[PDB]
Amino acid sequence: GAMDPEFNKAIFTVDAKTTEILVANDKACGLLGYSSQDLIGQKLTQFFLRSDSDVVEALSEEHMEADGHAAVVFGTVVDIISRSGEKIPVSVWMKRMRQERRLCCVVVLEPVER
Repeated sequence: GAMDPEFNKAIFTVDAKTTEILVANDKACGLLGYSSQDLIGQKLTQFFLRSDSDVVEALSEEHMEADGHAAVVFGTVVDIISRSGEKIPVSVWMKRMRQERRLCCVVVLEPVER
């Protein structure tokens, strides 16, 4: 409890095909305000930079979406928003690291200067 992996490691495990957050730990959940049983079935992006459109866009081709844009991005230090709304800038990095037998997309949110 003096680093990050146990301090407040925002770990969101999802599928790479359609996403859908499989489960989340007591750290990541703490970051926003969900949990493996409170955010499951939905998409992490729903609780990041605009829960209306941006979520459905960033979940597509990913990256800038338009290559060289700042409209919808979810794989870099961006400004996210929690269920309660905090619009706090954090670092986001999505990558397929698997977890069982399917390419599992993982996202780790790290508070800036925190």
